[PDB]
Amino acid sequence: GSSGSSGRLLDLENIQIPDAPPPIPKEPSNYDFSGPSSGIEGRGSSGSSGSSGSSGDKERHGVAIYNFQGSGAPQLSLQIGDVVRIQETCGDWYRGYLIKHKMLQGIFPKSFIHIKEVT
Repeated sequence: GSSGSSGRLLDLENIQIPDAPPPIPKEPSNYDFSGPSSGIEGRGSSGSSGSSGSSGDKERHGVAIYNFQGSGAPQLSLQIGDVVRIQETCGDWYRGYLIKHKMLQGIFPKSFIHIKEVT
């Protein structure tokens, strides 16, 4: 085998994060979702059935690095040090929910989500 030189040996590990987070990007174009017409959310209706078999149980593990403050869906709030279950990915925004608190679901900027790939 053949290997070159290295240069990633320190005593204070710390991700290469900037002093401050960049200006959140612009919302993605008219989403291309698909399902039952949404509107009776306030009224309330049971029925959260979907994937029956094994369509694709391969989600992405991310972590919030910057404190995001939203107002309401589809916008979702996030807190640094929080992990979310990434299901889909549109434009410059992710689609999922807070694993710790599923009670809240929506989208968020990818620039705020740290995709962990330790595997």
